[PDB]
Amino acid sequence: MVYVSNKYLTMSEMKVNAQYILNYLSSNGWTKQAICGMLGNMQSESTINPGLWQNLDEGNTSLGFGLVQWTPASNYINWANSQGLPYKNMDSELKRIIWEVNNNAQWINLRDMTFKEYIKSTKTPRELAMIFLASYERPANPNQPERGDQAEYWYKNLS
Ligand SMILES: CC(=O)N[C@@H]1[C@@H](O)[C@H](O[C@@H]2O[C@H](CO)[C@@H](O[C@@H]3O[C@H](CO)[C@@H](O)[C@H](O)[C@H]3NC(C)=O)[C@H](O)[C@H]2NC(C)=O)[C@@H](CO)O[C@H]1O
Repeated sequence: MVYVSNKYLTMSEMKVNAQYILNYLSSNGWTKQAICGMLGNMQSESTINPGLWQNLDEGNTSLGFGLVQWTPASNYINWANSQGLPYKNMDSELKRIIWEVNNNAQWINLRDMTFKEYIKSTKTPRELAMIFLASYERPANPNQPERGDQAEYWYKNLS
């Protein structure tokens, strides 16, 4: 059970999606800390909603889409379509992220941590949140310390 829509999720809805992501990525070798660091980012990017377009502007593939706001959305949608995966889909977006770690895509090593190091890390959810922000997401505004608060929130409130 996941929420997938072009709408901002409430805290209760985010919690359903966040637990799902943690279970999925744990089976693929990620630590809870690394997952929560990423979740703290996804909350700011999309309210952890695989269906969400930047500005709620549905169909604008030049802008952000999905959990992490792939920008341009075509960076992800092109891949899903080429891979025969439905683009508007939780698992499809998690598969992209796994694909990125395996092929060293998306990540720029600005904090002397590689993507492969990140996913195995037991640094705090706040620190990993800030690393994922700087290395993977890289939005026009880099000052979003709330992503670390959010990471810790998910670390505390999920299993
Ligand atoms: C208005 C705004 O902030 N929009 C946000 C997007 O900027 C942000 O997506 C990220 O955008 C940056 C800058 O375009 C991307 O980094 C660039 O990536 C290319 C590789 O294709 C590289 O050549 C550049 O060096 C690099 N620039 C910088 C400054 O790092 C980055 O890949 C985008 N991130 C993702 C996940 O696609 C998204 C996500 O934070 O949010 C929009 O709101």
